[PDB]
Amino acid sequence: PYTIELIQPEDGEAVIAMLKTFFFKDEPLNTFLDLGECKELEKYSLKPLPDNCSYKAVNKKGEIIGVFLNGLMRRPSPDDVPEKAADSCEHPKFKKILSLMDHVEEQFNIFDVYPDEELILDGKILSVDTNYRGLGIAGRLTERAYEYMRENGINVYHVLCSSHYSARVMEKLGFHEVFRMQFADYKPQGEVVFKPAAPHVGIQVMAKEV
Ligand SMILES: CC(C)(COP(=O)(O)OP(=O)(O)OC[C@H]1O[C@@H](n2cnc3c(N)ncnc32)[C@H](O)[C@@H]1OP(=O)(O)O)[C@@H](O)C(=O)NCCC(=O)NCCS
Ligand SMILES: CC(=O)NCCc1ccccc1
Ligand SMILES: CC(=O)NCCc1ccccc1
Repeated sequence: PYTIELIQPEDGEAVIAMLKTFFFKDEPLNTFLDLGECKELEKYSLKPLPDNCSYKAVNKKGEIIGVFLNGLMRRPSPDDVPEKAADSCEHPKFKKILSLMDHVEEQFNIFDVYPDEELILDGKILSVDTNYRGLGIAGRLTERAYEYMRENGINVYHVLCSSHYSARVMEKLGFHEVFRMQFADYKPQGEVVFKPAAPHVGIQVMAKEV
């Protein structure tokens, strides 16, 4: 038995504690790099919370057993000055992840796919406690966001997935691929950076129109 609830500002520490236990250790890129202590990822994860559209799954004892942290994303302004997230990161391992994210954004802009949309929901951090996996919690977290989208006239939910394994979960939930890149083809300075196990394959950006 569990609830799905809006994450409140006072939940920040508990959210970080849960992420440090699971996501920091078990998301494929993080574990491949052996991310370790990473205050930059803590900072990254707390950022979307004040957008008031991030959800926690909470067990019968009041413990957080899953989160989906989402933020609003806006179409770049006509006078936009694009910035690389990796530039302001001092943690070398997390910088590799941010650099990959920057590369994806350089190759693919979700707003090109949906010219009429000004605001899109961005699913940033998805994590479920191991002992509660395979129960559909990811789906119920995702579904709660549909409520927010309806309430705010948002049509598109965009989720960058770091493995084919998690992309498949999003497919089950009704998302489709909009961009992909194999790890074997990601060679920003001429050489492969990420070489996780073969089944991960690469990143897939997933989208659903709700
Ligand atoms: C991705 C993740 C959030 C999925 O959460 P979830 O609530 O377990 O999702 P689901 O219940 O839909 O299970 C997904 C699949 O995991 C598999 N699974 C089944 N039991 C499982 C278990 N005990 N443990 C792990 N995986 C299990 C199944 O293939 C299942 O699919 P199916 O139920 O449709 O057959 C979770 O695996 C996770 O936290 N992974 C590590 C962090 C990560 O990679 N996050 C996503 C980054 S994009
Ligand atoms: C939806 C989701 O959880 N994407 C994960 C991207 C990612 C972010 C930070 C470190 C590693 C990987
Ligand atoms: C079009 C398709 O077959 N996509 C799934 C395989 C895949 C390819 C690249 C990165 C991640 C995953």
